[PDB]
Amino acid sequence: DHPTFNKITPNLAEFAFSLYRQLAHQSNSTNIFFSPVSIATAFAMLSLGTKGDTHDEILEGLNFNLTEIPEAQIHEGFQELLHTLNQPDSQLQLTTGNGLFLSEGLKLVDKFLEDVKKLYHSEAFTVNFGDTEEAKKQINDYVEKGTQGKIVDLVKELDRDTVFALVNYIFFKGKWERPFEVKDTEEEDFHVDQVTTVKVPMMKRLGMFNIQHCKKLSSWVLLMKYLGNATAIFFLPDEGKLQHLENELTHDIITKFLENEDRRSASLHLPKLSITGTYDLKSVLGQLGITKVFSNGADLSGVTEEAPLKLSKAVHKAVLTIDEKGTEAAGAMFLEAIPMSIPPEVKFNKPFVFLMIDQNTKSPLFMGKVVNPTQK
Ligand SMILES: [Zn+2]
Ligand SMILES: [Zn+2]
Ligand SMILES: [Zn+2]
Ligand SMILES: [Zn+2]
Ligand SMILES: [Zn+2]
Repeated sequence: DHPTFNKITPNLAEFAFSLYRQLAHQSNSTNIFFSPVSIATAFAMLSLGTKGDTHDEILEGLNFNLTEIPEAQIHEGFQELLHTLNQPDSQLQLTTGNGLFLSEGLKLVDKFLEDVKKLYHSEAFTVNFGDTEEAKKQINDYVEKGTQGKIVDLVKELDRDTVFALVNYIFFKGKWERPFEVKDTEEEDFHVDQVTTVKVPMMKRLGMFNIQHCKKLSSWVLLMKYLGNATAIFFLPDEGKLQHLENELTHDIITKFLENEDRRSASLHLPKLSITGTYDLKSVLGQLGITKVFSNGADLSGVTEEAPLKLSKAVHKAVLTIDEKGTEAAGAMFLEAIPMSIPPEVKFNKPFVFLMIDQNTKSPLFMGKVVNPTQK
């Protein structure tokens, strides 16, 4: 009977897909990119300072069923996971932070201040929202320092009555276990749709890949490993099957693709790009059923005993960069031969979906859809 993160990873997966479809329904002409694990962890942390329905609503909102699993194990699970995710010091640049900002006019509960800081290794600051421009600068300064300037001016303006603000961000850049030759990267066409074309740098390599064409999903399924036990899963939907692919993704199916270990020879064309997702959590989580904590009825007596408090603003920003880089230090020479037959062509020159997974812990680090590679 030891604390484990094994129990919640399945639900994190379901949460990834729930949020994804919600966003995919709102618009289908825009890129989608977010971190399931980051968002879930922040709110799992927040819940510790809430009580009653407000509390039960947050967890249910993250796809948990309080009868299916004990409340105590949900919290321990996120604590373990965080200690595993919050320090994968291999050569996978993964910086992620949680920053809480509360008005100086509130008497805060110690216990809460200690959990966020010692257990969840997150930040809790007091600020004077009386001076909006000053408060704003403090929030942005924090995120800029944490991302090393990789993320600036996240907040544009604070509301007059802002009393509690949450900021979650994450940045990622990996190294392929098997690099692409920078030389082969050439400018090709990316077909946004029948009449829209975008010029983009296309990486490419002919080789053996863990690739398979799933008839259930009507799509090509490609897995590529990063150094640091992180696995990228790309999905290239057949003509007119983007929606079917989106509606059919479930955690059970992902678990299966990861069992395939057979390789195949293919010509792969993958765009070189950088995408970012920026979302107003109050707006998106509200649709998923998480509303109380953002309302006047909120029960945050775990944060401040008697004062009427509510989460005024919550933002999430995710940034990912993908290129041909792999094993640094010099060109570790690989071997490339000529096929006996013409291998299949798998070009990601049209809208596609991808998912990033920590092979170790099996948690969904990222999920997204690229409709336009230059809409970064
Ligand atoms: Zn609880
Ligand atoms: Zn710790
Ligand atoms: Zn202003
Ligand atoms: Zn379908
Ligand atoms: Zn080719």
